[PDB]
Amino acid sequence: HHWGYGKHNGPEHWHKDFPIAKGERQSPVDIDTHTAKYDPSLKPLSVSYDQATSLRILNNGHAFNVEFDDSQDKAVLKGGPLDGTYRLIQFHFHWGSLDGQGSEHTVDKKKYAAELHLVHWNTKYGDFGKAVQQPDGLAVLGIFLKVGSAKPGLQKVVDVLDSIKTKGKSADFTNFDPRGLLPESLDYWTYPGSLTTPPLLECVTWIVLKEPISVSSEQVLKFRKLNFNGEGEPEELMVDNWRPAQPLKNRQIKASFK
Ligand SMILES: NS(=O)(=O)c1c(F)c(F)c(SCCO)c(F)c1N[C@H]1CCc2ccccc21
Repeated sequence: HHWGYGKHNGPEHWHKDFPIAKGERQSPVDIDTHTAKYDPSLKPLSVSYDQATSLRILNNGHAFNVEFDDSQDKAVLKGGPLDGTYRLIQFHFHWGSLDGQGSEHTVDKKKYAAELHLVHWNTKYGDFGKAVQQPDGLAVLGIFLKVGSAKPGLQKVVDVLDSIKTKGKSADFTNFDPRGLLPESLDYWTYPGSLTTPPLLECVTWIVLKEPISVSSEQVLKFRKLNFNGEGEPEELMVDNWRPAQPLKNRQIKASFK
């Protein structure tokens, strides 16, 4: 009886195994755009994905992860609200059963069809496992997806999904360039939070871009053919793998713009 996104193990239950689910800096949150404070001290985000080395794509039973070899100084996030360098380890998405839901963060209560999370760990802690034990261990760049025009740089992901339909499946996934998933603008909101999945550790500086990318209905439809079950088990479509917005508590969301 492990955690998930089904009818009886979802976000509302997670606190029983992971009591920080009710903690002081949980994610996601609703971004009240009127209340977010412009901070002229925030720096442009520096996203340096020029040397990124993807390796593999994995169906982990909750989402799929596109993995990067993070053993060298290659794909890094810095600037913005960050002190120091954070190295890209993987990206994944959260999405809905319908175009009208799927994002984890919301913007003035608006839900997007999906949300991309590029996960980075602070190199001052040496590797990801030690970083997640620290309050400044991770930086997650969140990007909203809306349904409209196709995102060409997404299609190589979408096309491999048939090979990783079910939980535990992986496939080689080299030479994938995450720059093709970025929107035009790097304007962002930022706040201190957590992983949005168990173990819900309070280790994340969130950086959520204001500009959503567009993907086509056909692309998101392919995400929704994935399965949460393993091979040889009854089909459980991988949809609605998002945690709802959590209490903001004693936090301020800062804006890099306007
Ligand atoms: N979505 S997240 O921002 O809270 C997250 C992280 F912040 C992470 F650091 C990690 S580990 C990244 C290194 O393998 C995640 F797996 C996930 N999430 C993955 C892992 C479990 C899960 C379930 C549903 C969608 C995605 C995922």
